[PDB]
Amino acid sequence: TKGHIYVIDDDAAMRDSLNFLLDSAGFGVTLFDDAQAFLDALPGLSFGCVVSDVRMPGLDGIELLKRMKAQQSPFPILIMTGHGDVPLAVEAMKLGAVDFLEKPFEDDRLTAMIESAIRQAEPAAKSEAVAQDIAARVASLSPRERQVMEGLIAGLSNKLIAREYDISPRTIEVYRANVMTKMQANSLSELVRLAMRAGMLN
Ligand SMILES: [Mg+2]
Repeated sequence: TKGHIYVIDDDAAMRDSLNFLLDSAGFGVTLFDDAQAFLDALPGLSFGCVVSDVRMPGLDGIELLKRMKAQQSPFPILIMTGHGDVPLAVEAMKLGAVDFLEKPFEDDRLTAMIESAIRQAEPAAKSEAVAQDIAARVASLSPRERQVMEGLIAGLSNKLIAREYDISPRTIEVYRANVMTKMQANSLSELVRLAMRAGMLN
């Protein structure tokens, strides 16, 4: 499939149009006629592009952009607006929507817009996937390796790590080697970067 689209709109006419033009274009589709049906589903939705009514009851463009950011979703979001509501869509753009379409619109404008939005959002998809794995790599260290790693990324030398965590200075190099291989880090430098993505530096 060419991408999956989650459509949110209380107008059955719109849901039916979009389901048609998107299927006839090769995308998968899930329709939500109800705001909390979409929210209830969001934490186990796989990656896809959201196409939402800018004035969905309960979940307008601003409201949706805030809940998507709060749930830290990398799903790109397109906003469907009527001409009178474009000021509202603009506020959704300032909160990170990818684009908006004012109604009526041509189908190929929307499909083009969807392809582009999916292409632009896949780096942050892959990024959050990598942050997931990094967290798993951290979780897998032994408590002594977690100690050495905390030290290294805090900037401590071999001896300061050794007297802070009370470890023979002759074995730091060894827990460091184990940390590096389990973190798949090629240098202190990269180990600290991995730590930052993991949120162990704040
Ligand atoms: Mg509506």
